[PDB]
Amino acid sequence: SMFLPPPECPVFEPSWEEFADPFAFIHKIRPIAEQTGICKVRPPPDWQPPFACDVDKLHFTPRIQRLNELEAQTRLKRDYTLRTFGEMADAFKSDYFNMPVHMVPTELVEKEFWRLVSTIEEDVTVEYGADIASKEFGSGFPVRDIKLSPEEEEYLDSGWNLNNMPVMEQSVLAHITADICGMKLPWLYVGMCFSSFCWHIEDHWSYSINYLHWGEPKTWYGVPGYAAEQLENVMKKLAPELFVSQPDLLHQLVTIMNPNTLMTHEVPVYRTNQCAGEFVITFPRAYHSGFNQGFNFAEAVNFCTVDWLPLGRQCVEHYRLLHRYCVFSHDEMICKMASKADVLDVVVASTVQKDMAIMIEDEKALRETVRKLGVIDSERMDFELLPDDERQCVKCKTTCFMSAISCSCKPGLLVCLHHVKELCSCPPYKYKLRYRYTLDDLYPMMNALKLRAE
Ligand SMILES: NC(=S)Nc1ccncc1
Ligand SMILES: [Cl-]
Ligand SMILES: [Mn+2]
Ligand SMILES: [Zn+2]
Ligand SMILES: [Zn+2]
Repeated sequence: SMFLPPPECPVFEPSWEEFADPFAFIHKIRPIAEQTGICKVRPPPDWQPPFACDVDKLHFTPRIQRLNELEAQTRLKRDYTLRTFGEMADAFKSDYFNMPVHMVPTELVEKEFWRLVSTIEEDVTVEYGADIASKEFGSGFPVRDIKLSPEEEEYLDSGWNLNNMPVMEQSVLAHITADICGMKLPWLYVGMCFSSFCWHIEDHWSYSINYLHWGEPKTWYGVPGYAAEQLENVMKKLAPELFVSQPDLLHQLVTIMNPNTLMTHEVPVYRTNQCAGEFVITFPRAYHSGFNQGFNFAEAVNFCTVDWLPLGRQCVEHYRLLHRYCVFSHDEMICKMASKADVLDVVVASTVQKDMAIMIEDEKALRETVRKLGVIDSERMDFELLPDDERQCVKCKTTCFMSAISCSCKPGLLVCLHHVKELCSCPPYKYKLRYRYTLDDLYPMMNALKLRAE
């Protein structure tokens, strides 16, 4: 009546057999889970990775958070130990409800969360931790350095050890040579009661997977990928400020918003409570948000399967229309894989080949168009050697790799081939087409992929 909880998302309990290969399992559940945006995965009962750490030696810098619906917050980019944060967090929850923490029902924290973010006369602020792994604070999973016990070595090479799943081969994001620490390295999250993550989708519409190591549960809301734009239209009406253009990736604006508001406007929404030892997985372009029930510790990582490759291209196109910055060049990643075709998995090779074929036909068309605009001079250019901030289209901010237009009039500036009219005022004959590969270089790269795929 005040808050009507959305229906529960799917929950999976795979056998040890199904659980063996994470990528095969995810592909199996995909037709179900992609209809709901998020899903939960319960490992087999004995799969229990050793969590061990000293609570006094792990230090981190707290972030502070105000809890107001529709208020703008910026995406992440004093000092507590894990012990002193835990003491703060438990005392906060205990004093808020005048109860012992394990007696506060999850139903009630959820109802209360949505009450307090909507009421203007309540200025509740909370603190939390969010960072990628480092020397002061490292993965909750076992890693190779210090001598390990025989049980830790069981879990060293697991696919569900989230340090590994970046650099596995059923994935496509791992052969990216370009550093993208923000995207392919695990993030660590220390929660407390009501600390919250705003509605968002992952960069390049990737998957993500989140493991709760220990502590009180984490409440999630998710929207399936097909409803992404309905959600965005609802957000535009109620909070147009979050949609003002922004000069950086470090400046994206996000917000808290009641799922009942979305459901009233006919957006499908699902929920779950994630408990300790459980995985939540999010699918491409699935919006999600949530909040912590109490003191806890989670670890999460982005990833990309072969299924995702077409969506990845559509995402970069969508960023161009929006003038949004990219994290990496998609075409650069495709060509890097093509150049390693002999050592690729064969299903990977087949799917890359299909994306490459589309890339090449689009590039052919674009080059013909700029030639008819009077750009005649051309020269090969190794785009992958340029720092990213040195090869963005002046107009749409896309990261160039296949080709760009330059002019000696504006040294160092580039436009992609969609924005040739936007570089400067000189006539086209003064312009130059800079290209990574000729069409003749490209067709044999694709053929190598076809042979590997048979
Ligand atoms: N505190 C947490 S688990 N935050 C996030 C951030 C982004 N996506 C999912 C969870
Ligand atoms: Cl408030
Ligand atoms: Mn996320
Ligand atoms: Zn452009
Ligand atoms: Zn010029």
